[PDB]
Amino acid sequence: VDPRLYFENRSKFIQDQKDKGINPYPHKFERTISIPEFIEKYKDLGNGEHLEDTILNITGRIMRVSAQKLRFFDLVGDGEKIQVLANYSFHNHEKGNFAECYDKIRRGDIVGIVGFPGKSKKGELSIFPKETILLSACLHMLPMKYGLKDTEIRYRQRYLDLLINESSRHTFVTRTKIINFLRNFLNERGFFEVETPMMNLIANARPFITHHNDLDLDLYLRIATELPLKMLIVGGIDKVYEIGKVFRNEGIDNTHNPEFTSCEFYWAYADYNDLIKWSEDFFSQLVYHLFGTYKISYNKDGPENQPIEIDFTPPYPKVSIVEEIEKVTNTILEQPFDSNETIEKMINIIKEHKIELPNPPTAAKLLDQLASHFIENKYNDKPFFIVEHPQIMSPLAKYHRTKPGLTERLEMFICGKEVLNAYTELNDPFKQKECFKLLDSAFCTSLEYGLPPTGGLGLGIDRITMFLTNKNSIKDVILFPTMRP
Amino acid sequence: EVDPRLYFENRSKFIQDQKDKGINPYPHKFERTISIPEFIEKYKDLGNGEHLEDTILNITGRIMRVSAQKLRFFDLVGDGEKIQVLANYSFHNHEKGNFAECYDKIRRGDIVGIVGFPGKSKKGELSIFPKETILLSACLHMLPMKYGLKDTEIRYRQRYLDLLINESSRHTFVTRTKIINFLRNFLNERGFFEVETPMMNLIAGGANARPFITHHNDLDLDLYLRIATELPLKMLIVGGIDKVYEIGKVFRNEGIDNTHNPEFTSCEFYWAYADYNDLIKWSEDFFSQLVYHLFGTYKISYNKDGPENQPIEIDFTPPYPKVSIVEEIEKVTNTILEQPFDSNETIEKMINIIKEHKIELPNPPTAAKLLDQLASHFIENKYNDKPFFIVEHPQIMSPLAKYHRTKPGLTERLEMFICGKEVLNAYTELNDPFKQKECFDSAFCTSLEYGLPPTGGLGLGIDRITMFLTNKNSIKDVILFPTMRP
Ligand SMILES: C[C@H]1CCC[C@H](C[C@H]2Cc3cc(O)cc(O)c3C(=O)O2)O1
Ligand SMILES: C[C@H]1CCC[C@H](C[C@H]2Cc3cc(O)cc(O)c3C(=O)O2)O1
Repeated sequence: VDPRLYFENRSKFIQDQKDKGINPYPHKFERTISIPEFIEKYKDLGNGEHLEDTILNITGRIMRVSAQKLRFFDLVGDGEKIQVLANYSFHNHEKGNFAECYDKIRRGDIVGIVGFPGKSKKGELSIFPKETILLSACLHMLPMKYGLKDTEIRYRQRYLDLLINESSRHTFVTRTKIINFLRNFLNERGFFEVETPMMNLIANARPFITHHNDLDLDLYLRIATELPLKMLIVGGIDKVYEIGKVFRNEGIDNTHNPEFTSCEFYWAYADYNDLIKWSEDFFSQLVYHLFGTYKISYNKDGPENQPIEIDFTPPYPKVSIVEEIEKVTNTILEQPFDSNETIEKMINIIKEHKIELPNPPTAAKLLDQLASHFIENKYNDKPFFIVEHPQIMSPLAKYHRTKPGLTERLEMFICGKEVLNAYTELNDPFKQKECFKLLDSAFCTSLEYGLPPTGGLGLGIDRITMFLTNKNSIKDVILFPTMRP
Repeated sequence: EVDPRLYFENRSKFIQDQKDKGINPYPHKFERTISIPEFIEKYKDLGNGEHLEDTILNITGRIMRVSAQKLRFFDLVGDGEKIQVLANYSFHNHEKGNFAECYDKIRRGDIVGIVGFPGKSKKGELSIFPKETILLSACLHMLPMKYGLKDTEIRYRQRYLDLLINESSRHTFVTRTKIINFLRNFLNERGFFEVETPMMNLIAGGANARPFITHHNDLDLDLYLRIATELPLKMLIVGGIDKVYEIGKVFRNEGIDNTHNPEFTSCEFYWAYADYNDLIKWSEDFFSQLVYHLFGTYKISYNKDGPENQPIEIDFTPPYPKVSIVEEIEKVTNTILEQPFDSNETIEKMINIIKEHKIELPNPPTAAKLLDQLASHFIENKYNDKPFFIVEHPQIMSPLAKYHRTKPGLTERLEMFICGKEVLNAYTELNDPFKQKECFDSAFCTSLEYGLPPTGGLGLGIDRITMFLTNKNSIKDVILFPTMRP
């Protein structure tokens, strides 16, 4: 019962049985059935009923072991479990002696089993092996039920987590049918999945640097998928999307990972109205798809504290950033914008409310600060859009038709943090401040080639999974989060 | 022929002159009744010269051709198909603007919204008759012709041109997407579980390929881009996901050629309680069913040589030939290599073989890479008419694969080849920690200590397969934005 000594004992076990000719790691075991299939077929039987003349070969890992004439194990696989009832009478003795063969089995051992299904004495569904073979041996003591969490090796060694905690398994299953539902959701609308370079010549933001040796160029990992997708829009693909890894060099956080999965799509002849309805539809239908209801409960502060219900029933509240800033601070900010006096105006708003006064105090920064202290968590109760950002804050999104100095842009916040960001792209090459005379330039040139009016959108899939799987950290919804050794 | 530069200038001037008149050359929203392929489908079979004059639609498109009175013709393309735009003076709504100038404004490459009614030309091909046509997004360049692209840098560098003009290219990439979709669904239907793995590992590259190196500054940690998805996936098999797979980008740093590029999409899966016979049936089934899915037949024509040159026909009808590598080498060279293997005598023997026969190039002389080289010359190009397996590689050549049951010094391993190129790689994983050579990465060797079931695993170059199914001699053709020096 000292895990190092246990490890040593089991290693020695392995070799002295290899010495007897028995191989503890056999090459192949033909599998007739899987534990869930097993359950589904045989779940309805009488209590104490055996069916002894259909012989099955089933496999799994032994997660519970209990002990002359009988042995009970708990065999698990595919996140589900059946009991293993070994009877002396049914055992095929010529394969090996009963005692010796079933004494070799320890918890965590992966075994093949030849036997017949039936339910137990009072009829818990079980398989009765005529013989039990060791497919792979576990050399370590598996941590017990609550042995992990806090742990945090759980991120380092994930397999242990997936074995012991069901919640993580369930979490990841959920993650991939979130992505599944997203991909299908898009595909059904005629969207087109593509792959875009992860190493680009030009990369404004905080990148990684990598180097190709023989091409002898230093390249940067992508901060987003946007530009080449828009170039694809220019190319005749008018509905296009990509689900892929994106990279940023900034610091790690609860909600931040250097490596995060994003879904960015571009949609021709659509503006942020169709994008908003797209968001409402997607999130509503997704939440209903998972939970059979639009209402979910999410624990923001710990598990130990009162959750908050989040209602994904559409439509979601839309808040003009500037307007409600102007209403709450009760000053008329602008007329637009960065503009000297208004700067000063904004700055004083920042000081009296004892907010950060971020430096350098340019206008965009001040607007971001103001907008987030005031607006960003205004509504927790459900996802809400922050709309019509100033176009000093958004030198991509096209100018708002009616409201000048603003953009057509929407940013969807769930539970105080950013999830979705979508805007109508600016297709006028003369109105893009970014294109300079003497890559990104390929996008500007493609822009000279007449990109149609198009709305774009991008997603937080890691964070979305966080909220839908009810987790407070991004590392819980990621299989192997990046960590320092 | 006109000069491109001042054409560009001319319509830039056009654009802001149009802005000076209050007109917006880049409108915010055009709302669309119908998309061109839907248009096509609905109205194809209208009688010649038939006209639905009560039905008014708003349709968008890009102008790819223009004819010069009171009558105008265009080719409106979108979503891969084409309708003609018949602008009749008598039909055109004059209240919005003058016919002449409104339609003298439109020139090739422009993206226009069109409000008008469907019909068919008296000559009998489908047409949209605008009562009104508005400019959505203007194109400032002449655009090239079917001459313009292939063969060219800008076919790759400016991709949108390739997709617009060539009309072959986007069929290619559609195909790539249908390949990958078909693969994902193919795996999903078998109870496989898609996952996402780190693209950045502390693990370096591998003996075969140099690593891409990057650095995370705040953790002050040197990270290496993944050369394969294998290790975390196998760790997931330890974790209780018995059928797992990932389709994603994979990074190798070696040189660039037609069949190789540094950043390529691969698909790798791991299958518990499966041995490679399951894997070969899997390979044969995937490829057979796939080729039939796309082409309606099991045989496809690929040009091993250039387009001018005679294409060979490849037959994907299973089962495919299995060729034991060492034994085949022995049979063709008519020398008995081994018994095993890296024997100084045997290494010498192999060298003598390569130089004496082929004058094929010796290399830094590892026994493994020797075997690989002789294999490369002799066996690989044997079958170009059918996809074929090179099977049972010696374990010196394959550290990860499990030992062959009945044959010493060999592994249970397959490698599938199309036209002499390496498409698919699979083997039965070696789950014994003590048998394992590396354990004498650490996280994987430790994963084995909690036990890993008998598993088998496979990986797919997607880009190459896409080449062979889309008939391309270079991988740069099936990758949307290939990497090139500017
Ligand atoms: C592509 C964008 C669109 C807006 C929401 C979301 C923002 C994104 C920012 C971001 C930055 C970072 O360094 C690490 C991360 O995990 C994230 C994230 O998940 O959310 O995804
Ligand atoms: C995952 C693997 C399995 C075997 C086929 C294929 C091999 C791979 C080799 C390879 C190496 C390299 O440095 C650059 C490349 O573009 C490729 C490739 O396309 O195919 O994919």
